[PDB]
Amino acid sequence: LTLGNTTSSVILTNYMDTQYYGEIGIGTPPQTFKVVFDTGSSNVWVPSSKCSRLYTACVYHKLFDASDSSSYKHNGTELTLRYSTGTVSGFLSQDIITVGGITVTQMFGEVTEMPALPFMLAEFDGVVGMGFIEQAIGRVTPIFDNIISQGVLKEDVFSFYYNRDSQSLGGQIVLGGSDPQHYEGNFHYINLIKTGVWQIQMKGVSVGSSTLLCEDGCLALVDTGASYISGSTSSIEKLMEALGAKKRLFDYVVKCNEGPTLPDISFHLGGKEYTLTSADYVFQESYSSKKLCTLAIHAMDIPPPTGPTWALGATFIRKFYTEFDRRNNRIGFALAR
Ligand SMILES: Cc1ccc(S(=O)(=O)N[C@H]2CNC[C@@H](C(=O)NCC3c4ccccc4Oc4ccccc43)C2)cc1
Ligand SMILES: *[C@@H]1O[C@H](CO)[C@@H](O)[C@H](O)[C@H]1NC(C)=O
Repeated sequence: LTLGNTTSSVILTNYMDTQYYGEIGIGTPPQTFKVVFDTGSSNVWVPSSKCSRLYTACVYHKLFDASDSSSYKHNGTELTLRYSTGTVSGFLSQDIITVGGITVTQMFGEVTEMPALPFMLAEFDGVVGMGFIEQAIGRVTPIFDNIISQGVLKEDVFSFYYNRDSQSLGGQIVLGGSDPQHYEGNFHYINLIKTGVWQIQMKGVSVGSSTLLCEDGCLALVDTGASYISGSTSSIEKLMEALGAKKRLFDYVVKCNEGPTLPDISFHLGGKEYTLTSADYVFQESYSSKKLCTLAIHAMDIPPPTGPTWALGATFIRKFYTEFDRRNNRIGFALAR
């Protein structure tokens, strides 16, 4: 392991408080893609020019053309990548990737099968996995491991800032450090249960003053690629009953006029309570008694080995600026500015 002095940053675009994406350049000359930086996965993928136009998601997204890149190195190995909302498949390729002004030779997936549900809803083209090699499909070296290998970064850390929707900064990723302009106070660290996954121990979930859930302890995946806070179907049913929310097909809702009256939700992580008020978890679209307002908390049954687990996504990161520490296998949280 080599350390330099360089800190690099990627400006993110906030789409509806659900999608935070930045830009990467792939190839020579660079082909630009809108990408989500996901701590819950470890593969890099973008849609391929080899994607059949009968996949409508491929008509609506930027496609990587290897035939236009002079730095491209063929691989051809087939791979399937499974997410919570859907699945993508294609093959592996190698090329130069630029992310925050850091140029790295990276093995990535060229997606040839991209389903309209959910990919037509995606403002981003692809994904940049910020997880560990242990989660990488095809044991492909992740981009952050390749960036560490260069020995340019001041520290083996990366930090996430997700803003509240607005013509301001959507968010920001710092490679090799943190940005003090985006947090206040000091970081409180929670060690990873084990290397290989950005997952920490959770000591309890409170609805108001009472610790209703996770009383005997549970898991919390700190996931930048997840839009919401998620728990198991069972945990979410208890949580929603306590809030007074109604289950719909894809989400939970409350009558808009009752959004501001909902109790605080607290997450016990390390030696601290991480509290979200209703303003932090309700999509307060109106105050009308004749309208339904969505919550930024969903049921998600994450399969083993990673799951059953809670996932602390954009809902959580908006309130708490997050530092992912590779050198010490820990996650730091500080109050976001
Ligand atoms: C079945 C299954 C459940 C859960 C998981 S997991 O371990 O929790 N994986 C997570 C890792 N972080 C991102 C999660 C996710 O899909 N977020 C949703 C987000 C996304 C992020 C990355 C890739 C694809 C992807 O699809 C869309 C499409 C439209 C809008 C938003 C997204 C899945 C894997 C597989
Ligand atoms: C594809 O890449 C892997 C490394 O990730 C390598 O071991 C393998 O030999 C490559 N295959 C081809 C056909 O180049």
